[PDB]
Amino acid sequence: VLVLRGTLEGHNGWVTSLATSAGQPNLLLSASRDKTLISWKLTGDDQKFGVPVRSFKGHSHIVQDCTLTADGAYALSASWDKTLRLWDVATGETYQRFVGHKSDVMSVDIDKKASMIISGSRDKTIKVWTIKGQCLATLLGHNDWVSQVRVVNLNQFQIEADFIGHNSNINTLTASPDGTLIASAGKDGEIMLWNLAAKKAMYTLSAQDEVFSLAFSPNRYWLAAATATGIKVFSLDPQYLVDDLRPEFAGYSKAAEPHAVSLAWSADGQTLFAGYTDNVIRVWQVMT
Amino acid sequence: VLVLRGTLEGHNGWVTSLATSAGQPNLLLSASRDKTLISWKLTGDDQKFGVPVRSFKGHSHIVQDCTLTADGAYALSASWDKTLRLWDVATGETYQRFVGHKSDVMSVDIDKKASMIISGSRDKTIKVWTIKGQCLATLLGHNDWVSQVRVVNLNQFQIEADFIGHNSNINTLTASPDGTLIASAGKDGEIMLWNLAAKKAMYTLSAQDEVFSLAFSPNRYWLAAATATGIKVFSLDPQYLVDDLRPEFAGYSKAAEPHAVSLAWSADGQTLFAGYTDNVIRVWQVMT
Repeated sequence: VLVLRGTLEGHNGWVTSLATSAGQPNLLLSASRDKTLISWKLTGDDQKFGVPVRSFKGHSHIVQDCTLTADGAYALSASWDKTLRLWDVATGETYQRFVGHKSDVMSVDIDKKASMIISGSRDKTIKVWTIKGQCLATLLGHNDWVSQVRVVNLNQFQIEADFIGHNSNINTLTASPDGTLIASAGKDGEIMLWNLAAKKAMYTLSAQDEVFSLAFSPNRYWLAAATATGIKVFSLDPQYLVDDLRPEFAGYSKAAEPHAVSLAWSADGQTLFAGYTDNVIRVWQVMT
Repeated sequence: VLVLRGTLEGHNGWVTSLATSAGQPNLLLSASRDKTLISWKLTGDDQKFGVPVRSFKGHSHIVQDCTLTADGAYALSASWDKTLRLWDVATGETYQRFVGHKSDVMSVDIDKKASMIISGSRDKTIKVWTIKGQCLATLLGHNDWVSQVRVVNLNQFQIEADFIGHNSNINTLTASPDGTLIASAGKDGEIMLWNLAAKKAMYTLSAQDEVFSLAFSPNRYWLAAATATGIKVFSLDPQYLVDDLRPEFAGYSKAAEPHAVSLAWSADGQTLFAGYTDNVIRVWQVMT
């Protein structure tokens, strides 16, 4: 029961990624093919749901993914300039850029205690980092496989990657908040799921249309998935489909509607953000 | 209280590595800079402690390390031809060679259930393998670090590397049988220890002389270490030194005695094997 609360209109390229922290529910973050991130301050509202608070103009190329620390203090960008900048949300100053990859960076991650960085490049190259910008890991999986890479100044540390694969799995992933469950996009909306603990494949889903981003709800037991069709939201138990957030694109072709490309749940699984192929973030709310 | 039981006299280059399986205590395995492994059948004895049972003549270059399955069925070689052969101990037929590395392979490993292979190259490149010869992992650490890479036809699997490092740590490692503890050779016999579970560095040892191989006893609570000085055997609790197996090299210089380069404990921590810089395996026994 998601309802379209409004549209943050900021970027000049696809909103490629959304970020939201449990720290500051006050705040949203977005990357875009405009080489910039934008901090958003959200304010209770009908119109003007959220507001442009700050831009971060560092990368020479597309930012492909962003994410905030657990407190919301620091923002993190992954880019097609193959850089990873770290920013102070409050200032927009980069802290130390990660220089490792030779291929378009494509994801980013931080351990819960905010000391370790898990980059994911386009060539499926993983990399792990000290917050300083020192590269330690450069783990590289076999293309026919997906790879969830967790952790748990230090001179001591411990990592653990998980490896499930399928010849089709098109490198579009995400894991449960408690990282117990993970889903991966094959093609044609085949959404292979998987249970981490149970060490075996729970039953695949079907979006029947090309997928673009997956996003478990922290609160609900829902997966959410972008699509050229629009944003499908599944429940898992029962395994029914909760919604197809399909905007009424005001006079696009039936078939040329801009689509979502990035999802994000409010800190509290009561609000859903989506960047689109029209430089816009649409917002929905689970309503009573 | 180790005593020199005898000398297996087989190879034509350094015995670079020893292998022994819980499966067949009947059996010992050795690699050498002679491009060969040798299965040994051990028979109760004074003279002729062990016997040349079979040679395996595959690699084009030095085998750097060997090891047997837990049952003793299959032998595994890591080589400076950058190959990893898998053999049938009983025949000497290679099964499927691992073709991955570009640098001298230097270690080898199998998960307890004999399905997964953890190669370790000289450039500190790790690699993980299907018993078939398919490469999945190619994890690469930062030279100033050491890396213990564990696991736990499959389309599902899970790995977990641990990373401790030190600018000096000279890439000469081994872990407790129950992989709870690991030691690493710095230079000048600095034997940095570490507790895996306890996530912190227990107190380093000192061999005071260049180290060559480490080897926990399955049975005892001893670490064993090669040296240009000879093979030092520590206990840990108490942290006293149990022995310096220093052969009476019959008329080498004081300072040009051939030294050990590879260690191995009998299945039952009651016998210790050592390959040497003289193409010979010396054997000691903890005696009553």
